Amino acid sequence: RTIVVTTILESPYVMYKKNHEQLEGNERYEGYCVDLAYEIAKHVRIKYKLSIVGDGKYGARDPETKIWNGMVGELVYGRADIAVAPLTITLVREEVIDFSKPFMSLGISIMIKKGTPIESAEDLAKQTEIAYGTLDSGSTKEFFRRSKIAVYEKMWSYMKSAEPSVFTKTTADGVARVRKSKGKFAFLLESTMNEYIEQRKPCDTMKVGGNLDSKGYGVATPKGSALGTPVNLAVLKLSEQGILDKLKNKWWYDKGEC
Amino acid sequence: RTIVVTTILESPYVMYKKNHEQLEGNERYEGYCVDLAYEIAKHVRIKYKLSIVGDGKYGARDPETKIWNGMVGELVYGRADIAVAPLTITLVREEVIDFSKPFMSLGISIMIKKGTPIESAEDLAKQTEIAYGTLDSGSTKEFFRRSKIAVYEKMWSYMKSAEPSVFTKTTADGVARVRKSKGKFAFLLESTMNEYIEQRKPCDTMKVGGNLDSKGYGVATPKGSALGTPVNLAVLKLSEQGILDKLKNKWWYDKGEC
Ligand SMILES: N[C@@H](Cn1cc(F)c(=O)[nH]c1=O)C(=O)O
Ligand SMILES: N[C@@H](Cn1cc(F)c(=O)[nH]c1=O)C(=O)O
Ligand SMILES: [Zn+2]
Ligand SMILES: [Zn+2]
Repeated sequence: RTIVVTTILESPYVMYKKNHEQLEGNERYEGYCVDLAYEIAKHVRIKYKLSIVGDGKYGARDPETKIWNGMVGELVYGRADIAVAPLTITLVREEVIDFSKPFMSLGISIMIKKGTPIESAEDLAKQTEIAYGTLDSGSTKEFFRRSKIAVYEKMWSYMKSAEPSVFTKTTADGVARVRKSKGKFAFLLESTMNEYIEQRKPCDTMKVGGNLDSKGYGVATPKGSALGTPVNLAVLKLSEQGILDKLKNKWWYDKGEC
Repeated sequence: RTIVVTTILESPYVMYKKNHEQLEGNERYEGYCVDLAYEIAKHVRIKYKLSIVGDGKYGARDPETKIWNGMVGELVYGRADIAVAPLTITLVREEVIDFSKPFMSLGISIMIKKGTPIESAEDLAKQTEIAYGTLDSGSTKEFFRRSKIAVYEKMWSYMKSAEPSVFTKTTADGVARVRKSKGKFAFLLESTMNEYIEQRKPCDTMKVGGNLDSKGYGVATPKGSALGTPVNLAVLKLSEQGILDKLKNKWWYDKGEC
């Protein structure tokens, strides 16, 4: 009866409230996805419990062990009824889970430290003085592993074999490494996170270029779940009433410290 | 065995080839959607026949007669197996047909004649000297009919009752009326068309402002069609290989005459 909503700690989507550690259940969290889960549950009329995924990963299938980890895995093996998160709608995932139409548009972007002499993906691919990496084990990393485009083929070639590891267990680790690297590390991350950080102190980073691709986040359910339909109509409705567009403004630009 | 693909005459999506009238079948057409239909059929492995919808409408349900017209209607009553077109993924439609994940992102934008003193939706709503309208009987018109947002409520109020009719049987009629109106008519149309025109002679129009909303075009099939799944995976695949992104460039920016 109570729906398990799997989710991940990623700002500004799901974040601990100023005084969690002092609260319980869904009270402990806040963010875009928290508000979104709340809206969806209201229109779908369910009680739900937010659960932060254990391994803190998004979802990939190990090639040797064939097992799905992360949020996707929680759905695939039934431990979660629905994931509300910045979960990218990719082809491999859609074969094993279900996705609503996107609730947010985005694309892979480049985040530099202010004053870095990089404007584009080519600017980065045609040099070695500035290191650059991506979040680990996610759709951004995969974008490059798979690309058949010259420049992205160049980039994946550099990153795939870079010492130390240019990937990062987390978004914050990439951001941190951009801030601490005196303009000698560009981070490749999804435009939405990039845009969020750009409005946070010490306001020393910035989005350069246009996006490398296009894609969306979907609310995801297990393949064949009875919840799939209501959930999709719910997201579309929130879209049509401007809600998503009201929620984006709130967590990105009103929280803006610059 | 041969799949009927319903479609509409809308540039640059589906357009007559320089010397149709002299050709037959799918040969008569070209455009983004023609290339897209072709790609999809290749991965789904079907022979198909392109059909331009009779009434030249997108799809709405008459309130008195309860009947669906346009491309949607062709799917709903089985005369078409799949629509490949600039068909907006809206809530009311998704209740009766099926939609792939979006193959293109867009939003309602404002198209002025160069030099018009309008930058935004508020700029337009706070005056009466410049008329402004929308395509008729489509999701853009509906966006305003439904909006609960002050400024859009103002705008729909003006348009709903404007003499002569500010709506337009067609995109081209709106564009034409913008070009012939000496900066006394702004056209409200989807960003993608707006962007296309902006790069066409006599290059006397331009997109002003940001978009009023967000949404996508989906490839649509009848509700429950066995084709729904293959089609969705196909669109996602084309996305991941950069195809859609190769096709956008081709019909928008390489055809560019400015
Ligand atoms: N949403 C992603 C995960 N994810 C998040 C990021 F912020 C990012 O830069 N890259 C990435 O893959 C996908 O679902 O794996
Ligand atoms: N794609 C639309 C139709 N459509 C097209 C336009 F170019 C436009 O400006 N407005 C609109 O509603 C929907 O599916 O009705
Ligand atoms: Zn804490
Ligand atoms: Zn002709």
